Amino acid sequence: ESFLLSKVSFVIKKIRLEKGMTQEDLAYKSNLDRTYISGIERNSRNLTIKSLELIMKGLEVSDVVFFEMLIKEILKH
Amino acid sequence: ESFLLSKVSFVIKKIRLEKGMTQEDLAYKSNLDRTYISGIERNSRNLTIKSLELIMKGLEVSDVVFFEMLIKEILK
Amino acid sequence: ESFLLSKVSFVIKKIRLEKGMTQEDLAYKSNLDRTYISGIERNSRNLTIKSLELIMKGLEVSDVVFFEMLIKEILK
Amino acid sequence: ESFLLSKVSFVIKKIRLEKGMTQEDLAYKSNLDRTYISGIERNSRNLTIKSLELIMKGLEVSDVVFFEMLIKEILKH
DNA sequence: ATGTGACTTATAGTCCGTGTGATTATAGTCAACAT
DNA sequence: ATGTTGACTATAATCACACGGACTATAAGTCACAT
Repeated sequence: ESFLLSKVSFVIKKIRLEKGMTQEDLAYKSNLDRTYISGIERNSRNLTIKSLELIMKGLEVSDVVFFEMLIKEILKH
Repeated sequence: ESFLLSKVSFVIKKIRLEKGMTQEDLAYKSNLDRTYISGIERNSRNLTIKSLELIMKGLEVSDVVFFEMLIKEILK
Repeated sequence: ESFLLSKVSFVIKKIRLEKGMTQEDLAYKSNLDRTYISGIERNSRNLTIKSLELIMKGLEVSDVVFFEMLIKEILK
Repeated sequence: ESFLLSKVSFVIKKIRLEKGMTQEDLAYKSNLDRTYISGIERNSRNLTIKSLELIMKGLEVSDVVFFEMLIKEILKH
């Protein structure tokens, strides 16, 4: 599938667990379905920037902070 | 509209220019539609990550450079 | 404790008595433990439907007759 | 498995739909797990009088009218 | 060249439900001794 | 006869998650016509 997606997928989960959230909490605060949060983490779904933005707000994290961890995950071995 | 969306778009336009590309050529290079691109640059589109990825390929810019730039752009 | 659970227990005891049964006999007839039965009637047990069902069979009473009674008891 | 159980589980669903509720509303209002409401209807499951009571409160229905519909369902052919 | 508009078609995102391993609270069942 | 106190062990009930189908909103991709 897509390189960037699974990275975006990975980072959303990583943060979520770092903050001791559950998918239920997250989909809560992101005002998306818990099915969608699952869908994203599970099968790296192809979300929209707007949806990503909602998730960032849900993770109680900033644009910047997210993208900084995104860059880190991309760079890894 | 969205704050992020506008700066993604701004960034896309910034890079296209710093490189000296036309929209026509960014569309060709990324195998997407020119009106599609025009839309994004006037910020009338809400890309998916996949699309963004194709535009990065077209701009010939790695994900990292794009995001390094987007961050800087984000901080006024 | 619970209102319903109390009325259920009361009903179980009521029917046992109008039939002149002992607890010992109610437990023999439904193959459950006598201390188990005791416990319900002193309202110290929160039984499951399955258990309730075994007790009805031990009381020789249909589900319907039981609930008809349970409703009436519920209404003071 | 159990005669009465599938009757109880049938009636919980009947009411739930009659009141235009979804499972996960009822799971909230009944102050029980999401998956328990499913599990009760889905298969049958052997609930407790206390849990049944919670569900009745959740269906926004009285002990009495629940049991009245229970009786009616038992009596069917 | 770029910017519209408007018009399909793919798919992102929603909504309601099923099914499941793992853990925790508690009912199910049965001792010993009471009265 | 019934009551009560511990117990052990089955299972009710919880919690975090995956997975599917069907439906709705909207992004993806392509026309025509501006400039």
